[PDB]
Amino acid sequence: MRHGDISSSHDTVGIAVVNYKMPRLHTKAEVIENAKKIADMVVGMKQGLPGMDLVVFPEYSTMGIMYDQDEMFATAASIPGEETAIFAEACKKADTWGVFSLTGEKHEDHPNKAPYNTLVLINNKGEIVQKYRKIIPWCPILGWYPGDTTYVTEGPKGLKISLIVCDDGNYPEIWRDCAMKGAELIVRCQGYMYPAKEQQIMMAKAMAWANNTYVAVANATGFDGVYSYFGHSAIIGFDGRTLGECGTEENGIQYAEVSISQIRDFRKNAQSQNHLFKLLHRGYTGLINSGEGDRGVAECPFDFYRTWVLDAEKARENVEKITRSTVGTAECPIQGIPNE
Amino acid sequence: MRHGDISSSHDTVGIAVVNYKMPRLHTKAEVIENAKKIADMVVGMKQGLPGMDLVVFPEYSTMGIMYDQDEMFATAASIPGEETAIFAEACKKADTWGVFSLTGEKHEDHPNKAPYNTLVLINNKGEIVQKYRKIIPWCPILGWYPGDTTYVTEGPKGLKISLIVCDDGNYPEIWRDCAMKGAELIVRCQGYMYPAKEQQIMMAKAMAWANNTYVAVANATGFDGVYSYFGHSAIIGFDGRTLGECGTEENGIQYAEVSISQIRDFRKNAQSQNHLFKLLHRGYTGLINSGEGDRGVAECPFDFYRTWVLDAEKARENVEKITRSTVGTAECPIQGIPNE
Amino acid sequence: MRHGDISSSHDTVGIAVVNYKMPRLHTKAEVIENAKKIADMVVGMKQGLPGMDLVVFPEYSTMGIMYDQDEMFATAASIPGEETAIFAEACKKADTWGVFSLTGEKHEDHPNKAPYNTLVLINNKGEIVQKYRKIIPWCPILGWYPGDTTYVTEGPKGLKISLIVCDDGNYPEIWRDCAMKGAELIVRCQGYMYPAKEQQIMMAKAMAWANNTYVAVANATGFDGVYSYFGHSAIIGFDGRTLGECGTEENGIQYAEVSISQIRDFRKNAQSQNHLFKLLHRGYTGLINSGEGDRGVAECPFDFYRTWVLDAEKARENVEKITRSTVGTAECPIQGIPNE
Amino acid sequence: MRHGDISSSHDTVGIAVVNYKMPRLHTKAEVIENAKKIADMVVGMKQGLPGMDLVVFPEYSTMGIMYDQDEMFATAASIPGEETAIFAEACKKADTWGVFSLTGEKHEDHPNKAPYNTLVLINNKGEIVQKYRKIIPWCPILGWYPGDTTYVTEGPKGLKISLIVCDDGNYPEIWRDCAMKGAELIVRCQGYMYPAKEQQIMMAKAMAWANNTYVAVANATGFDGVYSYFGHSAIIGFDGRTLGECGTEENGIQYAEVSISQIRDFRKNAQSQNHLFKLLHRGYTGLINSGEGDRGVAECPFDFYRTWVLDAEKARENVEKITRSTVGTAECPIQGIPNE
Amino acid sequence: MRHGDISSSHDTVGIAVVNYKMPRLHTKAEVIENAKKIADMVVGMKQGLPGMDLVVFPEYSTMGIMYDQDEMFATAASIPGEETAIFAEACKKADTWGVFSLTGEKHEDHPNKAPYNTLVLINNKGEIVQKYRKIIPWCPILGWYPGDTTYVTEGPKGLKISLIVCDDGNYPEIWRDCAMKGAELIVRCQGYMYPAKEQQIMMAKAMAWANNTYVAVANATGFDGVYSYFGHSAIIGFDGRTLGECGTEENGIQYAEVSISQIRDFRKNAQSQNHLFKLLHRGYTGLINSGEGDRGVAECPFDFYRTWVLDAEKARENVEKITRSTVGTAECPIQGIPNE
Amino acid sequence: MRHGDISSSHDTVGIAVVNYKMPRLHTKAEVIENAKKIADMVVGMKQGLPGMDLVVFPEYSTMGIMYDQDEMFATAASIPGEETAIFAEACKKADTWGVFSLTGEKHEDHPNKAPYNTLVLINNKGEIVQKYRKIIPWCPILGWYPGDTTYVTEGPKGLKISLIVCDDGNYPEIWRDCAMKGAELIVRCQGYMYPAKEQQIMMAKAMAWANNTYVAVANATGFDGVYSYFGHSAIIGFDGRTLGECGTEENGIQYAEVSISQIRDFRKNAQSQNHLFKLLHRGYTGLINSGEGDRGVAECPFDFYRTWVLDAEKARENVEKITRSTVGTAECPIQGIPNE
Ligand SMILES: [Cl-]
Ligand SMILES: [Cl-]
Ligand SMILES: [Cl-]
Ligand SMILES: [Cl-]
Ligand SMILES: [Cl-]
Ligand SMILES: [Cl-]
Repeated sequence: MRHGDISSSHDTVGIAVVNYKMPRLHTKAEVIENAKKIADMVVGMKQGLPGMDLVVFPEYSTMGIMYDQDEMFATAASIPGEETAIFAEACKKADTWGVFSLTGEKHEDHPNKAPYNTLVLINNKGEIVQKYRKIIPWCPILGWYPGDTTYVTEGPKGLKISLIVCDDGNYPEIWRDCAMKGAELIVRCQGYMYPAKEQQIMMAKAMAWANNTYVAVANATGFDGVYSYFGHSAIIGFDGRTLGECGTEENGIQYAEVSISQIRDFRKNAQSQNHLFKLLHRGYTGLINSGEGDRGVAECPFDFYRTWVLDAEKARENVEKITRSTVGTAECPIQGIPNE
Repeated sequence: MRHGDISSSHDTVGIAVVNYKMPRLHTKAEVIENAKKIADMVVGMKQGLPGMDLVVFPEYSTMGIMYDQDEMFATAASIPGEETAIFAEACKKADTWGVFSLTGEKHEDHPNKAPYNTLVLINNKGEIVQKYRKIIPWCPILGWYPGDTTYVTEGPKGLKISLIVCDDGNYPEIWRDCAMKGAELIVRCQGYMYPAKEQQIMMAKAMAWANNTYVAVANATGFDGVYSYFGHSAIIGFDGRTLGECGTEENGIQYAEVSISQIRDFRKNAQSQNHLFKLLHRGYTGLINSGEGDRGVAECPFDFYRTWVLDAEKARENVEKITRSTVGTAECPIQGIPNE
Repeated sequence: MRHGDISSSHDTVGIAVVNYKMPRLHTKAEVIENAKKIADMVVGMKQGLPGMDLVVFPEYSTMGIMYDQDEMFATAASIPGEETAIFAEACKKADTWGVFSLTGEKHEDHPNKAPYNTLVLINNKGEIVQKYRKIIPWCPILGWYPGDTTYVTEGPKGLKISLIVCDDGNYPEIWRDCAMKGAELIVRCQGYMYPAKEQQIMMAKAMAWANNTYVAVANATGFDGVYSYFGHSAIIGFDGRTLGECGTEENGIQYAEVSISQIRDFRKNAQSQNHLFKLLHRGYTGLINSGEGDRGVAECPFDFYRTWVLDAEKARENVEKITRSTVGTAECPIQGIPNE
Repeated sequence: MRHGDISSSHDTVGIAVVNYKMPRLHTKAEVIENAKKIADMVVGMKQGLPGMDLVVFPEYSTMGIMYDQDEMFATAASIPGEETAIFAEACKKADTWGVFSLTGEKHEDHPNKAPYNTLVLINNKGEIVQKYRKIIPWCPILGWYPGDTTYVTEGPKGLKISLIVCDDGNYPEIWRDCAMKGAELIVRCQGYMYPAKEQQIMMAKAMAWANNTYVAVANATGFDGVYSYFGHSAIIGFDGRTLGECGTEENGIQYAEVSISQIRDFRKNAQSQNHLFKLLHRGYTGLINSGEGDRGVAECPFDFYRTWVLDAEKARENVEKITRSTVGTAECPIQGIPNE
Repeated sequence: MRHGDISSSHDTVGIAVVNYKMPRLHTKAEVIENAKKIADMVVGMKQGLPGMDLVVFPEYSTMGIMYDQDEMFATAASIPGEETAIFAEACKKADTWGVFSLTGEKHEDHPNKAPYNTLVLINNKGEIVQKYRKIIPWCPILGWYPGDTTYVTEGPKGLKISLIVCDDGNYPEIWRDCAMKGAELIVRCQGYMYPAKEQQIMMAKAMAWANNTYVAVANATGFDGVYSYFGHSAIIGFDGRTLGECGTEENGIQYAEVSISQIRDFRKNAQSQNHLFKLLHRGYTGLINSGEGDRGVAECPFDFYRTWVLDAEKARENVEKITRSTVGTAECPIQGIPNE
Repeated sequence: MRHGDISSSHDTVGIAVVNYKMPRLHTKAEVIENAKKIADMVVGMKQGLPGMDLVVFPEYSTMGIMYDQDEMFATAASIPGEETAIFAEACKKADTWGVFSLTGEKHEDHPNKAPYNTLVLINNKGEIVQKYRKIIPWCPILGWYPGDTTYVTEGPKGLKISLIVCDDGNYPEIWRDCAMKGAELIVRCQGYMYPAKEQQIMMAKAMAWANNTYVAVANATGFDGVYSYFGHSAIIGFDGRTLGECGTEENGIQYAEVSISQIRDFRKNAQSQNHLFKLLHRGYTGLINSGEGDRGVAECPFDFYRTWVLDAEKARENVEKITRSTVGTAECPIQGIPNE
């Protein structure tokens, strides 16, 4: 957990995040060309960052956002496929792991159901070791089929990695779920458009803190014909403190070293802000002093999670009373999204 | 949701938070004296803040932290009791609601089990309308009996209020639970000691954003013989933007107006960052476009919450593998907290 | 007055500001081409921002700065004209209002007097509803004919709008004049070049506060052969707090919702910082308590404004004693600007 | 215009501002005692700040705020009087000029009309050289009789000084009026209570910039039984950049050197942001190039100032349409302030 | 190198810094009383910070600044002496190391030469393991005899510690000298008075970075009759990033864990910003590629250091040409300091 | 020392720094083309900045970084040469001085030894008045032959200028060496790649403060195939306060006026933070009061500098014990850099 050098050591994973300029693309040929630009970029970056072990690209960095439905379907990728092979070769050549974005990935029922929005983790031998499908697509504007699972994978030097996408990160639950599965680094890849710049910068830091996890964020930049993306790719410590952070600049890069031994030492020996431990051992001191055992309390005391787990339809109904009953709102209509 | 005036209108609740200097007290008489100081403060503040509808004091503002066990037991309060009556009279006189701290509140089995750490919400008629017992005590150093429930109460002008305490706020789950019950304001009362100053400032803002809720934070200041408390009491909008924030100064005050109609308009008509709505309607656009209904997906896709709810002992075991198996650590021992 | 969503409601106006990359243009054909780029941008942005009601472009976004006098004269626009029609069509297609820049607009005595520097407000039916000519051109370098009037126009959802340009905003008087005419939003369009970046960011916020008005700022970006423009387009609340702010990035966008009912509620019920009210009712409490009526004092107590209004030549003379007597300075000469 | 040393030179005025802890006083004897505390403070400070030429204390630093009317009347000062003599002796002993606050100063019709809220500038020989009565009292809560005039006085080393008070500074007009009279330093003395902390920090800087003037701000700190005062006393350059700024700490001090020759060189040779010059020579380049003389335009183009000057009752009526017609509001009533 | 917990592990040293309120004292008895207050504070702090291994107090925290010469001489301490014994007992009781300030420490020729300004490092057995005498007293106002040596001592858990005082830290040379002797933590104890607040906050961070060293800063707070001290005690990583930082509050505390293994891993394996290594191996890549050996260049290429080392009188003369020839300046005279 | 205008006066030097987009070049023809782009830029900038006296470009702005050895050798420049003539003509035409970068400059033994990394200062008559060869190349990645000397040259209006390059600035020694030679402005030209953005922003400010010198920094921007450069070109006062600072934007510009008389007045009359004076007159007050002369102490009390000067091999050995013995590290190998 240290910032400012280009090296890495046996204890540190060298992580690079990229403020990748958002592509504005329309065909499969243009996607492949851009995929090769990304590959070239990986290779060049390793020349300057000899400590690089992990390189992270934004959601949508490969295809851009395919606003047109037909083009979306025409350019949806197979995993493994040609794009991923192009990425894998860069990872082998530069001897790094990498996180790349396929937007879309063909649905099992392609072309009759919406593509997933997917991330892969590729190791330094070119192997896909994690494929993550976004669980919370950025509705209403974006139309991806939602995925249903998080994953933890052993990464460079044994660092445990989970991947999440853009909108996912607004939801504390996903960051929790990954850390509780053992994630030591949560990588948030995004094409996070203005407006919500300061809110997203803060969310990543707060989530690093709340889940005692390293966080790496690669966000897109530039204007793509619809959205302007605000950059601020960052790597953040498990103590909530930013390691390094980009600005809004096109193809900015940040690079930081995250210590394996430091996070494991913290998760073992931290007390007051060992949040993962403490959530499941509530009031341990109190119970000890009251003659009630030395484990604290594990039971979930939050009715919302309990209802959600046992009766999601009831939890949905409850939330519709507080918000609205239809996915759309007549005060700000959107074609294809129903309201009233 | 507006900052800088001393007024309030029929649409706004005037909220004041206090950077109350932490008391260093030892007897029941000294607690009562301090309670009367708080009452005097409420009355005086209303003279300057004619728009005040809600006044918020820090956790421990009444008793200080009773580090000595015997003194803890001797000064633990009854609710309703003498302290709360002293507070109620100030609320009636100044025609405001208030949030006060009783640390401890006598356990049902007093003096044979540890006191709770409690907050009350008192209305402008002197009535206790919410009593909240802290669910996540600040273990290891602090020895309160944990509570088990959140509450939502109709507050000034109909504003829905939930109370939480200090350490509670590090845990996104509680902020979620309150908002999902309908809370429009979550009041976090704390005696949050250094070191974790920047992390706590950020957490409150991130939680306001993530749960589309007003947040008010009253934190203690000063040095009490053990801890130095970092202030930065604040009121924060439901869009994640700070309204006003104190520094570390003793008996600082902040004051902001939070609009009833604005939060209800937002929760109704917000789309991209309607996080409460969106969590329980995932991928609605995608499902619509894939011919699968217009509600998105409600089902909880996070194995951690599911395991926690169905088998808390398993979730505890899982977390002990990632952290440690005993509440204490031999590398940083604490008397009465077991380790190895 | 809320930030982070892409929606808008019946109570909120959805405002988008653009960090438009400064053009480097030379002919009428190139201006028309760029005008069409702006139009395309409006249409695309509305696809991503369904709540957009008002889109704002920088001063000079259409023509760039025509440094060459001949090119300036050759490209000066008629209002209404071809450029404005191109903008109007985008406003109708995207169903938004827009603020566009014509630099120059032909003088009544074109080509024998310098063009104005002009802004139009175009409604969602394509109609020009306000034409503002800059009152304080950025002398010495820029040679526009000064305009002489501010305007207030009923905008989207009834929101009262005044337009001002760049250098204008350094002068508190203009922001006052607009608010005193009833403006609820002052839109400051600029091609504000480095150096004065932090000063201009602050001025906008201070003016929002001092005049209890929403403020929207669209500033140019990039290097155009002469100047580098610093971006930091922003929307700011009537309480002085930034809603969202761009960085220095080319074609950044910010978007915020400004509440109609909130500003009207504030201007009605604010007391201590109701600056518009208080300026013309000075010392009301004091006069009441002194038995002198319940209106305070309205009379202007500032000799400078009085002299300026009654004898501008005297006020000019006075200022020349404090500064210098000629528009130019021999220590930093500029061709065509006299000194000594 | 330079920060960080304790010295001063023949070109620089050494200015010290004090975050003076707000007194809570009730009698004339207690005022006199506190006045002597201030005197002792001046003398001690000069021991540490050998470059000190000007020392600035907060509004209300002498009396506190006399909330009780009877006590207000009983403690209202004569100028010159006993308090001012106590201050004068400190100024002679420490060989500095000073700015002190008398709240109240007896009205000509004392005790039958409300006291003024007054500031004096005392030179290093003990002489009162400026007496300023606040033009815009902080209504509604504060009940001072409004003054009607600004002043410019030759200060230490010839530096031209104007004094203003607290609420005054929210109004750009007063800062303008002083600078237009020749002020090179505007001293803003305040007991500026929370809430409006960030807004006031920004206002001072913006006013320094807009009026090409040094600004010094001394603000009170602490809690006085009613209000908490936020400190952030500061000295600011004529270019809008802070020299030094206090935090919220009780009896903080800041100290900066402001160059005489630098402001005079700037006001003479600045061009693009010579705001005082440019306001009264609008569009000079344009008029030159259009064959219309080389002075630009002086005429006031802002209808609000013109109406205010010629018909203040009309300007008042106009503003009541935009805000409200009575000084009070039934939604937030205050005893003695009428509404409906 | 991690922030926010109260624990420490076998790899981390738990460092606490104190924003100790500056005493205003006059006699030996009052010094002893205050020394006991400090001791009580250490003991209490350890109760809250079970990970504390090192506690740091400000320069002057024991005596205050003895402005009066006679009182200075009367209260100058012996080391070891009564004060240090009082500190040692607290260190043994709380099982921590500590850094305390003796101002003055008796000169070998006491009372005929000025006292030193001294710091001790006391281990957890009560033993004085380092005594540092300030090399660069804060002339002109402060009159301590200058010391002549830095020291490195093995501290808690083997962490190498050097101590420096206040004004010392403005001079990059001292931070270099300590790190080059092997210091892994440089502790800067100060009573750093306003004005130079932001400059000192930055200096510490820059020095941490430039010398790849942990830095801990304990600075005094409050007003002592002469100076106001600005706090902002901090612990900073060897990568230049702040761990935690106090504000200006009286008796604030910060606490951070600094990893032994992380700094040693960095100093071993860092490349691009291994500043200690690189200073003495300049241009290694270039020399390798030019066929000139694989060590780079060690020779000091800076004529100033060379002249300083070989002929300090010449280096002094040189600097007097650039600044002034006498220690005093007639433009800002100080009694006892000669000028002209 | 003032920010925000485009003018300059007889007392001020108008300095412009450029966030020049890093070139990606391969041949001598492409270098010459880019050199002409820089020239065109200088000329255009002067049109907008009539006060410009000094224009500063980033290290590598002319050639980019020639990563390929053969291309490095093929494009290495002669000084004076064709590139410098192209720059000189721009300086004469725009009547400014300029700082340009030749990377490489041919070694005396070209092409058999690595090129230098060089900066020139060109006066407004086209004359090269300073040629600086980088003393601390950015090893390991960059392979320039190290230079061995700093220089001070009389610049525009007599302002004394020293030039330094990129990595140089991490080392306080060089900034000292220049100031001690009389430098009043140190110009740091850089192509400072991410990661170390915040550290470099801070270093420049800290060095301005520590050496009582103006500092100007021109840093490259953009991505060049290997590195992303973080901009934040800046001009900084001799008091450590930023005048103006760019962001990360391509071809940003900043411009500030630095006063000749202000720095000379400060270096003459500053006392407490006259760091250049004080370093060589330590403890002057103390020695005076102890009867030991009125000059303080000049002798260098830092063993590291003494050893470095007398025995650089010993100082190298010492540092290798603290860091590592070989220029390379087996944990992060780099081809051509030896380790183990
Ligand atoms: Cl999505
Ligand atoms: Cl607790
Ligand atoms: Cl203009
Ligand atoms: Cl008032
Ligand atoms: Cl000293
Ligand atoms: Cl280099």
